[PDB]
Amino acid sequence: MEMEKEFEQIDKSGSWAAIYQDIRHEASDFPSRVAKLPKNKNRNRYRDVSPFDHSRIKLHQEDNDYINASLIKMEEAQRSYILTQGPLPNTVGHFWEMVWEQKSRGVVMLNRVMEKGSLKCAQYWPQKEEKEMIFEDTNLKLTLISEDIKSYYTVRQLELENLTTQETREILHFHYTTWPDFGVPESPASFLNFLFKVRESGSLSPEHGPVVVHCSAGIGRSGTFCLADTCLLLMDKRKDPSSVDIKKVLLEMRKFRMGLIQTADQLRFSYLAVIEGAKFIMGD
Ligand SMILES: CNCc1cccc(Cl)c1
Repeated sequence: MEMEKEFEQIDKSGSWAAIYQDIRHEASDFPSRVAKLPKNKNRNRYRDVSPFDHSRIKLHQEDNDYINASLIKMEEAQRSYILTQGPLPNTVGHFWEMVWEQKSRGVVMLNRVMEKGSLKCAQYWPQKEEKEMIFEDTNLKLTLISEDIKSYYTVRQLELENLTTQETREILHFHYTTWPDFGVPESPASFLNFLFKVRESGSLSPEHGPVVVHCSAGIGRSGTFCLADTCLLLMDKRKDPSSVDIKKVLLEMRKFRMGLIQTADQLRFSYLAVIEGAKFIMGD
């Protein structure tokens, strides 16, 4: 089945929870053996969210190459994303090592450091220009260059220096600051506005390494972001736009990381974003 009509039928039939459990049922299950090794226990924020072996990002070090991060490769859309958990106090150096080694231009952050009174990720970037961070385990320096605070999001320019070679690179930090503690946003307008800013910047384009996107577990809000981007890119591209099926795109993505889209509300929000997003692109 075009979608808006379909979205409207599910609504009157109120079957979002049913659609969603169907997706949960047919999703892929691939092994995650490296994530479960005892030497990695302190590298996983949540016991139940792990990268598959086959698609995990490997750090370039002999000691321990493990980070909780996955490469989602969308062959037809010609997009790659890295989806990862929010960094832990002991994996902040691993996080920036990955950014460096994978040649990423942008980091997308969809949570606040504290939510519902509890820490959701480490404070992994510097908050003042004159107070840089140094990650001694991986030999990296990170400096705040500028900050651009808007109503719904903040964009930061950062400088990442490899101390081993003194190469530097500009990294862009795209921080969506207004996702509610519970539920999903009422309208997708601000989230779409945020997504297009990230596109404009060049951070999603094939001349750079894959964008790194995270929330607390890296599957819920993060899944919403790459699902809405890939569906819109497929709808702009094909001969017949009505042949983009958001459930099939989601199942394809779930071959590369488990659990993408954590609730039926996130599933519904995701439809609204694509519909309204496809509405904007065509003027109507
Ligand atoms: C050239 N493609 C225009 C179009 C149609 C339907 C949806 C989108 Cl996003 C874009």
